[PDB]
Amino acid sequence: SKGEELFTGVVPILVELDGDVNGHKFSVSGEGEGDATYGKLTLKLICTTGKLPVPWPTLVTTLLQCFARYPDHMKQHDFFKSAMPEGYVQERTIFFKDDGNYKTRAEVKFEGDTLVNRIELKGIDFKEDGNILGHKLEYNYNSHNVYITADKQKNGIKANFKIRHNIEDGGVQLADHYQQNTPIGDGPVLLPDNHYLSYQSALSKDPNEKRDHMVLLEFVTAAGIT
Ligand SMILES: [Zn+2]
Repeated sequence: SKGEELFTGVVPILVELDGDVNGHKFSVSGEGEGDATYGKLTLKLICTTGKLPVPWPTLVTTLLQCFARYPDHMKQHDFFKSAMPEGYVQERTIFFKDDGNYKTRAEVKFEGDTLVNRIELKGIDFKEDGNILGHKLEYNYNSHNVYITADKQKNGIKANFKIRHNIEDGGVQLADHYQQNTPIGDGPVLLPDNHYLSYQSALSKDPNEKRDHMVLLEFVTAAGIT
């Protein structure tokens, strides 16, 4: 099982994100582990530049779908593991309704025994007292299904999905996600049948940590084979 063998145990994870939203620069550094057997991802993400100038929930989708649990019946549809260890590029555009947009490029690959995600994020067209730069989003997260389809012509996959962020005063901030993933290698990859990834996301704090940070626990399971 090419790539899948790399994910049979607990894999250490490093995340490094360099961000600029409306000219406000920030870096995020993350450490944790992934246990694909259980679809389990645990990360502690730290803003190393001081105060994060956007809400932590707006970066959850950006901050390792190779840790999704594909049931045994669906192992032929797992593109993300098939691209390893050479890895893949994930690009997203995220449009916040009635606000700005994020454009992200991430390179997901192994460095020795460690799965690394090097991410660059650029945000433009935000309102200074909107929900994002105004910090008006709740520190919580809704379950959602991500529909995956083959992009046969780009030897990869695509996905589009809607995230609803809870606004403090009540109401929801829509974030429309458009995603493409392409392998880094010329190694063969699995191009899947349509399916979805079911996400459950839990956000918390390390009570001992004084820097601006997010503890992220997520469980991701492939489904949607009719
Ligand atoms: Zn088929």
